[PDB]
Amino acid sequence: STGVPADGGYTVIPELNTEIMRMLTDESTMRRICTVKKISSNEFKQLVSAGGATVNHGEEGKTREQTSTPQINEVSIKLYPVYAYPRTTQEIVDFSDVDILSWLTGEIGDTFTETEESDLVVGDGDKKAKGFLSVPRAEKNDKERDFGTLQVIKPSESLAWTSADPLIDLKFALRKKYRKNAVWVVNSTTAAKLQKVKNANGDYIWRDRLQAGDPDTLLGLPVEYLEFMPDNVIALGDFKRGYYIVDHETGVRTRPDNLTEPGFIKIFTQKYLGGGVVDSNAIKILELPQD
Amino acid sequence: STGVPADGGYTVIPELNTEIMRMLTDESTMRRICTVKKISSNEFKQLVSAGGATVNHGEEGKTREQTSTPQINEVSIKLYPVYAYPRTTQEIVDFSDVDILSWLTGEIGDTFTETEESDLVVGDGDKKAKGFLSVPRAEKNDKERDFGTLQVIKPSESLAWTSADPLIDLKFALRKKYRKNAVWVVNSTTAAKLQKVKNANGDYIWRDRLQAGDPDTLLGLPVEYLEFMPDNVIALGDFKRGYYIVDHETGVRTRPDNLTEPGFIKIFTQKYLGGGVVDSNAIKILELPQD
Amino acid sequence: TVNHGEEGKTREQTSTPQINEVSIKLYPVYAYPRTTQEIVDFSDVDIL
Amino acid sequence: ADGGYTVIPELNTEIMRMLTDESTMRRICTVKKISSNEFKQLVSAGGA
Repeated sequence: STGVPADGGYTVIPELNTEIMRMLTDESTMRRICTVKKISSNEFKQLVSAGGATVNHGEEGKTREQTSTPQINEVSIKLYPVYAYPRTTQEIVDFSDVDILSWLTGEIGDTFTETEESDLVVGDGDKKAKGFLSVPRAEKNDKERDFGTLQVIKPSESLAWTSADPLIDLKFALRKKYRKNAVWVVNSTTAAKLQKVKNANGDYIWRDRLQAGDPDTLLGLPVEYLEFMPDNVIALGDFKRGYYIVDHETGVRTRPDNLTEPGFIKIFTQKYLGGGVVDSNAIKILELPQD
Repeated sequence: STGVPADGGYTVIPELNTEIMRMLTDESTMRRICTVKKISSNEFKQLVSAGGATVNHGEEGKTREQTSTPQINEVSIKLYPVYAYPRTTQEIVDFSDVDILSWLTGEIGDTFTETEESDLVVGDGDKKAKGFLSVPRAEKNDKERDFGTLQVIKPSESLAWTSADPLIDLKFALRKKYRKNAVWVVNSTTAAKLQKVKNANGDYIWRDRLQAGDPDTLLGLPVEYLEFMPDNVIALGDFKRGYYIVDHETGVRTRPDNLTEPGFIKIFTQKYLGGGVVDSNAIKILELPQD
Repeated sequence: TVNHGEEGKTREQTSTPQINEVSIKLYPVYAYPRTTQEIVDFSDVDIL
Repeated sequence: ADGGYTVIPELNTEIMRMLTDESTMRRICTVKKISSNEFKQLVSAGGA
């Protein structure tokens, strides 16, 4: 029996699945909702015209006066090296059936996706991608607010977690231009807190109004959750326009660096991540008081 | 008339439908929601990387420090013989129009599906598949909780059967990684109790919000019910990743064993069932107090 | 049923599943309307 | 933990069998291939 090792138990080898299960794998929602511009430079300058172009509605037989020429703004999204430098022993890389080189590159790529969802959201911008939350916020409309700052809605705790008013405010803070292809961005804990909001009567506001085949939505817009957001913080926008993820044209470049310290192979797999707010009017932030 | 046996009543034979109706037949929801890995071994080792890979967000002109190499975990899913050994009389197997060999193999296959839904859920693991419920549970988040243990949510009886808070907690305990292809797992009695939850006002929380063509869902995710769950226990996860059903490469192997005791044919039809939690972060358990 | 046998244990007898009989008997459901031959002949809408 | 489970031990399929002692007796002694249970060799016991 297999229970006794000596009685034919050593013969039975455990069939190790050669494909290691990468627990932390996820399709990068940042790279899907936001545009990806492969570039070859340290800094990427997208030109974002603020506006100001006007018409005077001229009459038949009136001198056509000068109209104001529209303005342009600079968004200087600088790329920075996001890297991981694990020093695997050459022993494992040789003594293996599950391919440690490919497995570790996959793990570090998943780590890159995680740190993209971290830097492109919360990332302060200190030699890394400046997340839209780290971008300074201003509670003003698109006409009054300065460019490069996001409209933030900050209601009181009363109507914050009791009613849909903050989220409706967040939805219609966006213009139709962005609401056509907008998407919600909520933390999982903040999402749970949102689904639990109950008015003075007691009924839920967001009454799980979905079908089986429906993707998770909120006020008629899809919700791509980002796990690295701070608690009780929400975002919403046309992140295709709203945010630029500037990857370098080389992308992930995994030199194994086997000669630096023999007996060890050190996968470097550095990538150049950049991120920035583009069309600051295309993303809206909603801060909610902590319960 | 047919009423009197002698007056042409013996001529009328009852047309026995040669296809026996197997009452207990059901498409195995376990084998569909969970992955099936046909294997040739006593033990199946899937490698489940816990994580821990990090990046330091290096600057331009800074020495690139060492990052922590990610970890791997072992899930030792051992296969065990699940069998049934019915001793049919050779008399019936010969004296029959409905094929008793095929009918009995179908009945024992349905029994195997039932005992899969039992072992892969509640099964303690004593020389059988260890169900995800029998796997030890811990009320902690994915970061703090030990691997190989499932996040269990245990609210008080007040908000358990009055509000959707436990189920929303269960939904967003999963990460987006799993919520993309997640599925609910509820007992039929527990499902009925869930559909009956009514807040302090009296209105139902889950207001049968479905269409005719919609599969039964809950918080925007499908619900594949398992009948062998304990009362007032719920599960939810990406069971493709969350649970591994390790069948042996031979599968069901039905030797009829006609020589062991003549006058009797003893279908053995043993299979090697194994089951285990894989990505303990991909399944979430919700315990609710008994009413 | 299954006994969930171990490695190195005698495989005990499991209970053979049962069968039930549902004797669905057919019976004559009929209607015997006596239409006049007059209408069946004198008609444009086909009475038959 | 960190890549040690990765290392499967390469177990050899063909098990080496203990080398037995060359079947000495049936080389030495005379071997008979009978179709019965008994072989009965009549021998001269002397006494003449």
